[PDB]
Amino acid sequence: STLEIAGLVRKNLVQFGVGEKNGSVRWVMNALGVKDDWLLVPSHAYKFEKDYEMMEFYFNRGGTYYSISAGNVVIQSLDVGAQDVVLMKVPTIPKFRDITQHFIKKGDVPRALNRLATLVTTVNGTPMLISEGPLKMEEKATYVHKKNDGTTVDLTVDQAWRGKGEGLPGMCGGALVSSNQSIQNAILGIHVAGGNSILVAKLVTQEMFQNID
Ligand SMILES: *CC(=O)N[C@H](C(=O)N[C@@H](Cc1ccccc1)C(N)=O)C(C)C
Repeated sequence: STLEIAGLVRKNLVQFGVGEKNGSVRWVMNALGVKDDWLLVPSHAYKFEKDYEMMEFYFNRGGTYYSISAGNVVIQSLDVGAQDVVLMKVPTIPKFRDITQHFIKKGDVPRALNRLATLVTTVNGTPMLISEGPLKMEEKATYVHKKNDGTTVDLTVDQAWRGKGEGLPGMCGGALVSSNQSIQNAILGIHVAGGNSILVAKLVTQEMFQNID
């Protein structure tokens, strides 16, 4: 069921933020733990930050804020090319139950298309279940996002799910869960962009997780 997989996801979902070691943490979005001390994180969560010298990355896992210096982080790529979502290790993080196998197999991708799906996320504290779909897919495209005073955010994302939907900023980093019960309501990828009633998630497959250990 969708709920069952939403279940697994919620337990592994954390808030991701940036801040100085002894300063205010600025929560930017979500990150999803996948096993051990490894999480999936949209590169956009820190990629436009200015100062890496004194930037710690924060993860809120059960009301406690665990952290690691950007200078000390071990970051692993999911596949070749682009890199909009990476794998990050946070050695002091309370370990996640391995949900790697709930991730869709590359050859199963066509089974998620043209079905609805559910974006399982958080908006400051509050977890939500946002309906989307039916899902489309694009090898390459440039997508609209949120920032209203100096510069908007359009993102060229490769291998991306796109689903009609209405969301809110802060949703990025949440996981997309297929309603297709024949592929076990597989996690399809990570939400990376939301604008114009379209929701975009980078595809993340079971296979990409072979490159961590
Ligand atoms: C797509 C996305 O997540 N955008 C970010 C955003 O606007 N975040 C929220 C705050 C937040 C933090 C942690 C968990 C959920 C929500 C916000 N209204 O600033 C953006 C920072 C890229």
